[PDB]
Amino acid sequence: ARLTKLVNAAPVMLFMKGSPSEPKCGFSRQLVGILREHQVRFGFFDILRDESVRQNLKKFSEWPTFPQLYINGEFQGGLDIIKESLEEDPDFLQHALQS
Repeated sequence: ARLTKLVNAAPVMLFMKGSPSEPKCGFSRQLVGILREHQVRFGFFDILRDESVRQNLKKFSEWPTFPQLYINGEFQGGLDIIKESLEEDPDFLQHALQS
């Protein structure tokens, strides 16, 4: 419930290390970069803030690492999967927001 409300805090929600302006990992920084470059406006949460949320989100999404991107409450991938998704569909981020 805690996690559902968090992953749905914004239509696009990025779970990352650090914040978008002060990232604390290279993959966090690159995935921020990709969202900005597509003019995507997004919420975020710094999973460094709380081990419980950090570990439980991995259980939640069934994905072992961060960052983790959610769109409309659905898990979309980490960096490498978002990049592959964009290779397939340059308009991936658009398409994933559609209802």
